[PDB]
Amino acid sequence: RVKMHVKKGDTVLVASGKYKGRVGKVKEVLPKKYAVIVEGVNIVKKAVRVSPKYPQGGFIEKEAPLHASKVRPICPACGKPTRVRKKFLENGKKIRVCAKCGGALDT
RNA sequence: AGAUGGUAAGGGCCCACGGUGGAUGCCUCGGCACCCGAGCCGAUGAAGGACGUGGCUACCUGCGAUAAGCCAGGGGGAGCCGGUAGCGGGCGUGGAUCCCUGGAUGUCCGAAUGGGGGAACCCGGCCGGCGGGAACGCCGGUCACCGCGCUUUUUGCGCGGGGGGAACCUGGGGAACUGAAACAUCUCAGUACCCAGAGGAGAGGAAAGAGAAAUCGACUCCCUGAGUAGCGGCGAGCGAAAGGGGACCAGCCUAAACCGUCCGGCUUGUCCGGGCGGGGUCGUGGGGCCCUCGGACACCGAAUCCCCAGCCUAGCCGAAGCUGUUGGGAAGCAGCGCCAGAGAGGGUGAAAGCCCCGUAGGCGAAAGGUGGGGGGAUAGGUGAGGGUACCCGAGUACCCCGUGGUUCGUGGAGCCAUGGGGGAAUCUGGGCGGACCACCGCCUAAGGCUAAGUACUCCGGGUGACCGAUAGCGCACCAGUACCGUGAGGGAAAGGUGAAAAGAACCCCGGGAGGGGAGUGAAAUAGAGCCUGAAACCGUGGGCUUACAAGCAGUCACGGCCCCGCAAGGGGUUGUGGCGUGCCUAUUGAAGCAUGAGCCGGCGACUCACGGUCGUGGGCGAGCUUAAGCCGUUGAGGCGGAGGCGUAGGGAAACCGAG
RNA sequence: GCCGACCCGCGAGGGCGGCUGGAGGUAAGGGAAGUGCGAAUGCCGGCAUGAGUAACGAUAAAGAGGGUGAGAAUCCCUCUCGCCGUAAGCCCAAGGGUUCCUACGCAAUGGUCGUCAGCGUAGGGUUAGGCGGGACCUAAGGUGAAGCCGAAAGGCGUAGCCGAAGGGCAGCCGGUUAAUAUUCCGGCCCUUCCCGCAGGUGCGAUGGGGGGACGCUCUAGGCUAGGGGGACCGGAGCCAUGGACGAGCCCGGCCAGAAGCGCAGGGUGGGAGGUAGGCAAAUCCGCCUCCCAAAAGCUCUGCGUGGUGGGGAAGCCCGUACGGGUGACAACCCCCCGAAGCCAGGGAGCCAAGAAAAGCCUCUAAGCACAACCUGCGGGAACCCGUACCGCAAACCGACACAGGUGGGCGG
Repeated sequence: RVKMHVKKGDTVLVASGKYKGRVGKVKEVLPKKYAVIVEGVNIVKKAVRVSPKYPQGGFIEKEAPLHASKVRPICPACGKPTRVRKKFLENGKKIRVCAKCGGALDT
């Protein structure tokens, strides 16, 4: 209950510490623990030579987690938080003046 | 022959490097206190457990043959199938999780309720259904006893009944320690606990009162009155009400008189009893009955009837920022800027009003729940007089006896309450004004109901000159768990990798265990019950010293050895010698062959409330100050003279009065 | 937190700097207190000391070989000795809960060990018409409509009901898995309830009686459980070292079983009449009179036997395991010994005077009389809880593989 952040599954840059100012994609909200997984923390893992799936060379990964509350919106600009207008019918959380919500697909 | 430094099995002393071990500091899904809101759960089967329940599943948690969930209503917008990772396979913008509501399933146990019983298992009567289904078996209904009201007694129909409860509340039972420095009488106390029951309150409740004034006007609550007045082996000590100021304000239903009516009987009779109805309610007393004035269109009108706003059971929008920069990390630092009905705070690799949640501000109910805030209705209430002589609460007042409560322990003992015995009256009847009598007042007994103001915290929300893992709830955590006892009962330990799992692939010795590199990142001296790592504590290396040596173990001086220091100084050490009866408690007095302590860490003891009392810091000054409460605030104060202290004392008292 | 030989304070402290560490800290001026520990045979915690010493559970005992494996005194295969043998062997309930069995495993748990194991891990295993128990009965006892009483809470408590290893009540032999087997398999024996066929009866009660049915001691005859000897039965072997093929040594030489057959014993006298007991309902028993008999019948049991299913050893072979074979066409006979057990309610004696209720036998009420009931044969149905594993001990009561204790049966 009340798990609402403001990080949509879309595309959004990073105003962080490590990968400050970094371009990241759909981010994949995971989950309620308040974390992201965009295209930032690309680390290698220390798994074993798991004879089938991790063949004879176990020492690899892909995209590693990272916290949510560090990434920020995008439109005809960059960041600038999203603001919601009730559109009478549906929703419209365009960007700080410079428009476009995010849900898209005839939104 | 003579002379004199020197070896260390091992010991001590120092520094350094470690190990056990946990202290500390700091953090905090816990707890704490109070304020405020809230306040009933059950036979429609509860509080509370048991067996289960998931595809792989011990616990938890949630739930129940429909078992981590079922259908509809609202919400809401991107994730979802729980903590607990994985296998595995689904969920959705033909809008899933989840929060709010209504109901569905709700096996077995607990008032347990067909019967039995050692709670959770074993039998059964009737009504019906499933198997070929009568023999065996399953399933839905129903089946205990209490009260009370109708039924033709009959069989029945019916509303209700039990168990629970954090604390408070009423009533029935009701100690002891302890105090009186003894101990009965008195205390503690009518307290603890036992029992009964009622409820958000309880209880209480309209005067047979108060109390002395032709004075007031249910009940509970606070303060004041007041440690006053009395009670008392006049000791312990216990300790009233009235008045005042405030909080809250509310008043009522019946019986008897008379009238009717249906029932019962009976010595039919202008009737003894009864069901129901009309009737009537009092303090200049009212009411009955007949007559007298005219009694009315109105006048009031809820505690009950209903409707709605407000209130909750989820949520929703929501003001303002960047570029460089040291650092693994910025919110830090610099430059320029913005918001504010919002500079509360939390987190975000650190310290942010403008990154994320959120604050101020504004909004929200299809279904449930709540509602005098206010509108409507409804039950019911409204008069002046005369006669009459009817009623006005009975085994009661009243008397006595044995007594409980009251300030009253037997007092001169009232009053209230009443266990035994006697034993009334109906407004010239009657209780009380503290023996009792006169009087004069006061109040109308022996039928019942009444909100609010007060109390209490299982519960939720807010706050803090409240604790930070020995403190705190016993429990921060898988705690009413382990384990201890048959038993009632007792009651532990136990937090913290990092910002993030990135929680260590590969080689190497090794059965493994555990290590040596790699590799991880800021940090691996953060390496997995791992932050920070005191001491006792046992090791390791090294610097000084000790194998002719008598000791509360050190102190002063002198000596050498080693390490520092530019000098002069200094540290570490101990060869010699001068000296030298451990610490505490208690004692006239002890090192004590008097007591207490193995060693280190953490806990651990003169407080507080009211009154009193000497001063002392101020303000006022023959004046000083308010308690309860009310208003305001969101750490904002302010009204509020009721009272207490003071202006005069003397005497037991009347009273006198600077005497 | 660690360190210090600097500075300041009379001191308690404070500053200082170095190292360590990683996000909190709070002056001057005031204020608030659970505030300053060395002791309390003080509370919790941790680590020494004795001391590498006491002890390492019965003095019944241990020796080798081979394997296993990183490792064997301590696990496993063999040989060797020794200690029990009214036990320390074998059951039974009680109790405890997975210890059992199989595969893998040793960090802890066994007073060392550890390749073992009651320890760890997953997997397996616990069958019932008949054994025990419940839809049967009661005991002493508890509860408990009614009755009574008590301030209450509660006490006694008739009927009723629960309540036992006591009653009664239907299953015995051998096989078989890794483990349960009176459960499953097979040879057989019988019980339960429904439907029908056939015969027969007045049926039929929770109500009446009969019965069950009972004490201690001595003890009867017969039978067996168990036990011994045999020239004889069957067989795989064996002559040693001085003798010997002797009736030589060694092995075993059965179990269950309906009808029927034989042996013993227990229960009981048949018939008639009347009855104002059984809290009348009676033909039933009690009872008063008669006839007959005392054998014997009737009857329940116990034994032996029986058609038949089943068993079967020493030795040796392989097999580590468990055992698979061997094991034979197997032998399965005779003389003796003799139960405390069986025939049960047997005989005798004694004084202490020796349960109750249902099954069952039985009489009728109410009522039914198509029914119901009894028998017989057939054909259908017969459930719910138990069993693994330890049980004179290491799994049970004693905090522990304690030398303690724990009722009964076999016990050569």
